[PDB]
Amino acid sequence: HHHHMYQLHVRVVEAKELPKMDTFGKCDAFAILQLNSSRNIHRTKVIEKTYTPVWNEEFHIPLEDVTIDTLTVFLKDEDKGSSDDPISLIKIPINQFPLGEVVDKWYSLIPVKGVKKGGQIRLTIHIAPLGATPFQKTD
Ligand SMILES: [Ca+2]
Ligand SMILES: [Ca+2]
Ligand SMILES: [Ca+2]
Ligand SMILES: [Cl-]
Ligand SMILES: [Cl-]
Repeated sequence: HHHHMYQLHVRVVEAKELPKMDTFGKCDAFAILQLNSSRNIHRTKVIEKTYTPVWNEEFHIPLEDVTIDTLTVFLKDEDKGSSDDPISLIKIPINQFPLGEVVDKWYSLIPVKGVKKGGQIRLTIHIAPLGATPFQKTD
């Protein structure tokens, strides 16, 4: 290639202020990550029965065009006797992240229709050139 080929490294750290998504429980949250409308989707594990889940899971997503790519983060509640319940989502433009910076930030999610509040999610995001160590700060 005659241009840089960037990688999106994302740590899904934790969430807070989640809504009650179960009549007899609290929330069993997991997060789904999707670049643009890609068929490669990533999902975290489920953290049962808490409004403040901690996942600390890392994902590595090749980028097509840092000037236009978007990362959608979608929170859902796992259920056992019914289908999972959508909670909230945020679409994050990749072009807002300085190349090579490790950015650790909280994000407000937008609740889906019918959900009272969307929560916040903490993501550590690092746009780095191909081969660079994920989450390694610039030197
Ligand atoms: Ca539920
Ligand atoms: Ca549930
Ligand atoms: Ca359900
Ligand atoms: Cl609620
Ligand atoms: Cl930049």
